[PDB]
Amino acid sequence: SKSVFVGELTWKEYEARVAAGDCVLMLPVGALEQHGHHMCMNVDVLLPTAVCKRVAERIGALVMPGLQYGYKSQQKSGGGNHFPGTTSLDGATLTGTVQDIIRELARHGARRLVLMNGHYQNSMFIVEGIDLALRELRYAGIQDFKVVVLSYWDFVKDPAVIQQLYPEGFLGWDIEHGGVFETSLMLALYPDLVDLDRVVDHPPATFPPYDVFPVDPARTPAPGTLSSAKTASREKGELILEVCVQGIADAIREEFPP
Amino acid sequence: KSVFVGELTWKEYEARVAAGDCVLMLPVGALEQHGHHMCMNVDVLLPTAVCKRVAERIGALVMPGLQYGYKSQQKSGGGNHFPGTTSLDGATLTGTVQDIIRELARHGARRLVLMNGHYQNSMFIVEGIDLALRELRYAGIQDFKVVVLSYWDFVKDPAVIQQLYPEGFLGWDIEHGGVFETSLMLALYPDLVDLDRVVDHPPATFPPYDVFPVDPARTPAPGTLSSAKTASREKGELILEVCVQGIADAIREEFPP
Amino acid sequence: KSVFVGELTWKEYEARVAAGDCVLMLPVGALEQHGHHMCMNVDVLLPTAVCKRVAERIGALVMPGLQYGYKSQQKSGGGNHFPGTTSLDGATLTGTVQDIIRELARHGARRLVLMNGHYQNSMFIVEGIDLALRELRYAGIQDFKVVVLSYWDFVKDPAVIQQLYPEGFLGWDIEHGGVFETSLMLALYPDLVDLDRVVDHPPATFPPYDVFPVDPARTPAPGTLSSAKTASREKGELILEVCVQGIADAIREEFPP
Amino acid sequence: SVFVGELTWKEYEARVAAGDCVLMLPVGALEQHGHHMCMNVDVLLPTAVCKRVAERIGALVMPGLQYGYKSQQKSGGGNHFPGTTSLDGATLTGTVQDIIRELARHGARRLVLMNGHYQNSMFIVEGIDLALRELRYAGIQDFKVVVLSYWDFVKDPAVIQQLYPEGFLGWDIEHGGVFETSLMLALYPDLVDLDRVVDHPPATFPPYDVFPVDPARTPAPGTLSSAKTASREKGELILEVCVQGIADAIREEFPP
Amino acid sequence: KSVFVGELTWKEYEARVAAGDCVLMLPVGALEQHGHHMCMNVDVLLPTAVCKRVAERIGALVMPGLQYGYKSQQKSGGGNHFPGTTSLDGATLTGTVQDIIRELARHGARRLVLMNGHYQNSMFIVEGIDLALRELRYAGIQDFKVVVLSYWDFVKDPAVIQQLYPEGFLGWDIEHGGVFETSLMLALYPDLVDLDRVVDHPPATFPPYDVFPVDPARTPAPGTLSSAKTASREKGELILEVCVQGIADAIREEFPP
Amino acid sequence: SVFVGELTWKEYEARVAAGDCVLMLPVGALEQHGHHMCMNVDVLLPTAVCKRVAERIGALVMPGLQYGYKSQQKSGGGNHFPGTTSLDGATLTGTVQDIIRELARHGARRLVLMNGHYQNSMFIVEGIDLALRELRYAGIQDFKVVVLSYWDFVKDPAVIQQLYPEGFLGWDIEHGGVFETSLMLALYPDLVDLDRVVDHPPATFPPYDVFPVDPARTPAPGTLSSAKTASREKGELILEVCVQGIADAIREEFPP
Ligand SMILES: [Cl-]
Ligand SMILES: [Cl-]
Ligand SMILES: [Cl-]
Ligand SMILES: [Cl-]
Ligand SMILES: [Cl-]
Ligand SMILES: [Cl-]
Ligand SMILES: [Zn+2]
Ligand SMILES: [Zn+2]
Ligand SMILES: [Zn+2]
Ligand SMILES: [Zn+2]
Ligand SMILES: [Zn+2]
Ligand SMILES: [Zn+2]
Ligand SMILES: [Zn+2]
Ligand SMILES: [Zn+2]
Ligand SMILES: [Zn+2]
Ligand SMILES: [Zn+2]
Ligand SMILES: [Zn+2]
Ligand SMILES: [Zn+2]
Repeated sequence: SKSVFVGELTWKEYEARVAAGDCVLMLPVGALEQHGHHMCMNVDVLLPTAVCKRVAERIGALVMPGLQYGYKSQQKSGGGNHFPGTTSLDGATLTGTVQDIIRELARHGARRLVLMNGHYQNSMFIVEGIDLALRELRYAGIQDFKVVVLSYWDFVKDPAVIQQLYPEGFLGWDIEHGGVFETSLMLALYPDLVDLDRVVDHPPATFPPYDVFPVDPARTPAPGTLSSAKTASREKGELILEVCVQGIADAIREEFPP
Repeated sequence: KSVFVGELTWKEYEARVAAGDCVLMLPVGALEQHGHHMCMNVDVLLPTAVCKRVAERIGALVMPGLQYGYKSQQKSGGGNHFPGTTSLDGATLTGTVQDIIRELARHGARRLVLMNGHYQNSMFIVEGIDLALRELRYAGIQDFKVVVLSYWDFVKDPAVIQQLYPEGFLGWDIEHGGVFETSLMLALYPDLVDLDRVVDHPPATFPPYDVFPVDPARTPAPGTLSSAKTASREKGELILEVCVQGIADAIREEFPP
Repeated sequence: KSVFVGELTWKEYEARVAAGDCVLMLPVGALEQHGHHMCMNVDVLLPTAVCKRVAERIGALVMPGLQYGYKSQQKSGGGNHFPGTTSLDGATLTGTVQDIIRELARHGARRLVLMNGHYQNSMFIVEGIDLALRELRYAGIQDFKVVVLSYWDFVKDPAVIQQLYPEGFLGWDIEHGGVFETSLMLALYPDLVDLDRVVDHPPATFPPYDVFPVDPARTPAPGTLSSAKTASREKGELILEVCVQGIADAIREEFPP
Repeated sequence: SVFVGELTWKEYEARVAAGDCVLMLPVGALEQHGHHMCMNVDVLLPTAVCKRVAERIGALVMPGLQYGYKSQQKSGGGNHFPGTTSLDGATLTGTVQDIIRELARHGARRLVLMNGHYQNSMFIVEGIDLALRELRYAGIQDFKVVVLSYWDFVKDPAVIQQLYPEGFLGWDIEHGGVFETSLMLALYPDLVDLDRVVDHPPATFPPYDVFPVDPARTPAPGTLSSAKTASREKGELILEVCVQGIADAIREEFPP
Repeated sequence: KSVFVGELTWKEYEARVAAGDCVLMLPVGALEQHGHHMCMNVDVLLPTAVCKRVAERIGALVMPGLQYGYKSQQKSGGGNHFPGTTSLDGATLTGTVQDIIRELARHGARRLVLMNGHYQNSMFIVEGIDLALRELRYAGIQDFKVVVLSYWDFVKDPAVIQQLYPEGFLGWDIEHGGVFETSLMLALYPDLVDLDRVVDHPPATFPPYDVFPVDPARTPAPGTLSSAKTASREKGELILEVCVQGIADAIREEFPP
Repeated sequence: SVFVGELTWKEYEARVAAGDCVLMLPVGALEQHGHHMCMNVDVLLPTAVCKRVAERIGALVMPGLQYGYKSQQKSGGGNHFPGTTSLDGATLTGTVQDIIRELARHGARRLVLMNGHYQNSMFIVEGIDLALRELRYAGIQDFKVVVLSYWDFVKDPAVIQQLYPEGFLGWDIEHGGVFETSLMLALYPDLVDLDRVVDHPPATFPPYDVFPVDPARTPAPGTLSSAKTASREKGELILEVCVQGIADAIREEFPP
């Protein structure tokens, strides 16, 4: 059935799109991770997938089934992998998954992929998956496969937007786990999966300039959040979404011209 | 408030695991061609839909499904040479299963059902289970129990088979994108099926061995191993009934409250 | 001369592959418990005997067999909890098949038959074949052909099944250390079988799912899934000729001179 | 000596026998650093910082990892450059894992990993997690690890302004810039020829990455920022700031 | 009554292991070219022959041998460029040894003798042992002991060496398909040897370094590194008794009741 | 400088641009060497030999590998000694493999691997094979590798009689003995305290190995033979013989 999601297409519909010779494919990469007492744990898959869908509808791309499990949650950016519910993969597993998928897409005749990450710690493993796959493609005689990797939040860098989102100053994505940014998007996209009343208020989380292992539960706010989402809103969610969708769409048109 | 783990907050999940008798379910599928008439995420949709109903019926939680599975085999899945089909190497599937089990044990969970919806996944899901349990044993854990199954194995009653194929069954090794799955999809996701696109062809026959590289000439052009022309919502509802009931009973038997 | 590669000098082997259409055969077995009446190397002995005879009949050569195979499954071979059974992890068996194919391709060989004698080996043998062919492709080789088979799949004639099981045939999984293998052993290695130790118990019945860790209480104590009481040298010789004939014909078809 | 490689096994054994010995492991890379610096800067710098920290707190420094993870365009220029010799992530993770396993066997239980190569981080972390998982299966849960990239200890605004009068722009476009070149000028003056620096505006990248890496998107010299204003004085400043801060972090994480 | 684990039922193996002090022996060889006069499974045949005799004298059990070994190196086996030679990657061999030790420990065995018959295998067997022992420690097992040995290292007595090479020994480096092995073969498997085919060329001379890719011209065309012209059944029986006696005593020493 | 780590990528690129440049990679280990020597001996010696050889033939030396494969009892004392820090075989193999892959990406096609740790051999060899296999898949078949253990070049009876009057015995029993100790005295005199040598008779082992390692089977000092008769003079003889032998071998295998 006609859709922007590859999973909803028959192989003939998929084949027809790739036969175009310039088809863009998008792959959401998330995680199953705790997101405080106010949001569900599949946030990292829901948000990038929602972004991909909208971008795909505007530029005419297709969206691959997203990767539901990501790399281990880090303390200073995701709370820590000691919370229950958070289910993480080892680095080699996530890399191997990205690598196999690129190898397969190349077999289909696809040559354009956008990897949209929604989980802070996935980046380097996604990157190693790309490198290893491109290496194999070369051995197979393929050097025209192009890949763009990005975390959708990096497109929200406009001062005017930042001020709107954070009237009291932005302290970097360093502590934006389950905070204003993600809660806003969820309020605008999946309100039934958020209960702002369960939001535990507390000052931003601050850590020294180093990490300790084993992780020290005490150095992470009990709720699992690194900053309060008390000021999150549907309107903020709407602004962030249009900003990301438009930025990413224009980025793709630039990198993958017809 | 659903049965999906991904839709709970960690506090809600922790509370469930806290009962000490909580049962977790994990669908393992694949992105694979399913003829001209069906979408490619059938192997994820069906076991996920079965897990949801079983979980609702017995009080279990459902983990996010594995969207990508093992390579497609010709004598059961047409072959991994079709476009769209996106398969992982066996080591990657095994490692994914193994990692998930390790994490569940860490949560304190000790009961897991793995519901496969893609033929070739089985042995790789099994190696994952074995490697994870060996690992849990090294960590001093030996009370984690796992039940693994392919939902179609629960459709054995002849009376049932009689109604689905009132002409003769030929085995789950000829039913790729045929009456069985198509009927389930018509009952569960009619918008993802278009019976008017079905390529009605005779059943495909294979010798008692496999050839590599896969020879495309030995698979029906549409990718199906048999015709889904006689598929229907009613057959789908019959199958669903049977699967949910049988699997639900099996879990009550293996994981008593 | 001999059909076993191991018993040839490199010069003879080289001359054989130099013909450009030489067929090679590799038996893949296992060291697994086979009840109170049979030895544990059955899974290697049988496929090797079949390859030997098939190879001699059609002019192929046989590679040293793989003595260790994948983990024994409960509903297939009793379970990997038994003493004696010595299994490899999936990646290990896969890597072995993959390395051997790579080497054969280096020799100039382009035709291989993998004959499995242990139920659970299949998928790992398949993954080994796939990863090998992927590599050969990177090396610019796409003319290497492989045929994988389990020798018991050629015994599918109702007339033969009837002569073997008048009372009825349940399947290949429940045939662990039963009439089939014991009959072949009586005709091939009678000194390694003792019918007097056979435990004549009813056929093992299993639910449509697997439980892990394996529960010993669910597998017949002797390790067999069905009685080999009615086994015989006569049945064994019938099985052997059907298997050798069928496999030799398949090879001649897949690998014409 | 504070370096393990310069001790006999008996001297090393005696030190760890104290029961509270802290070991340090520099993790660098062989990577291009512009026309003005040699390629082993990522090894030299953390090793120099470790040596000085160890001398002040009584720790030991392990031989440094000479090879690190693949250089990334937006933070290191890209792995398409000559000279840069990178390991696959699994190779680096495994090396870190093996070393931690061996140290646990010696009886050591305190390790500080000082990274000097940006992209090494996530792979050093995985190496730590896999090793600790192993140590747990072995019945060891008292092995503690502190991991850090020495440049993160330079966060005091007073210091930043003295290093960057015009302003600062994150440790991304720093590759081969002021920070590193200034340290080399103070520690290894003969391995840096500032006269060969190629002045150019700080590299700007869009909020995404492209593979295969496009050579045209990295400044020709391989630097992401100009080292023109780097100096020995800035070097001495950075050095003392990092040595003191890290020495104190270690005292708190690993009290005697 | 046999000493081969493969020829026992699982109940027989279980009794021997449960009896305690059971010593298992595992031959590790290779499929490798051995000149114009010998077959290619020599490296499996010899250590297996030695294990058999030792096990019969000391009451040990011998496991199915590893048929494929590590890549052949020029300065010791001619080079992995010859046809017939079928080598495994190091990790595959290491993993196979690790898996078997893990399983023997599960059976309850705690004593193992790895008898190597292929020069290049040694370090990969060692890593296998180490990775396996590390794993056993995680499992709480620290009383599993392993002895690894190349059977030729037991032929050290000057007297014996004089009777074998009256012209002067020259180390095992240049001893491939030469007098030592060809003699053991004449005494154990004369059928697989044909001295008439021996190429009496002088010992191979190599520089103190190795080159890759291997240069074919630096290895004697026959594949042997020394002539086996002076090999004899007599020499074979001498070496055999020497190795058997030495290995037997060594085992009694390392594995006391 | 002959050290790649000391060159800028521009310098390195120019040298490789010649199209006949020879690279050399020292492969060592962090391993106990008795009571009289430091533990980085296996890295220091091959690196020292490479430096001298490279200066004579105009080659370049890559950063050496600091950690090698596990120490074996009958040749290195045993991996049970404190201080010895070994990698698993897969890790060392992967390291060699990755480096070769990168040198190929550079355009280099000539590599000399100089092993200074007895137990590294087979894993270095497997790394090379895996690398060449992969290079073949990339359409590259003109990459040539020479592997060697520097001690294999001291084969002249005249040199041996001169080094071991009372008789030689074999590299397997040489761990921390006269050979390595003499080289250290001539090259790194500050890292060796001959006065700490334990003068015990050569070690004797049966023709087999036992695992787990039995500590009682290794001389207590960790040495397999006495270095009491080691000297700076002997070291200079060894060094010149090795340097000249390797230099000439490299000329024959990698002709100008
Ligand atoms: Cl996050
Ligand atoms: Cl299917
Ligand atoms: Cl079976
Ligand atoms: Cl950097
Ligand atoms: Cl040999
Ligand atoms: Cl040594
Ligand atoms: Zn999130
Ligand atoms: Zn996240
Ligand atoms: Zn399906
Ligand atoms: Zn499927
Ligand atoms: Zn069997
Ligand atoms: Zn079996
Ligand atoms: Zn740097
Ligand atoms: Zn760097
Ligand atoms: Zn041999
Ligand atoms: Zn050999
Ligand atoms: Zn040494
Ligand atoms: Zn050493």
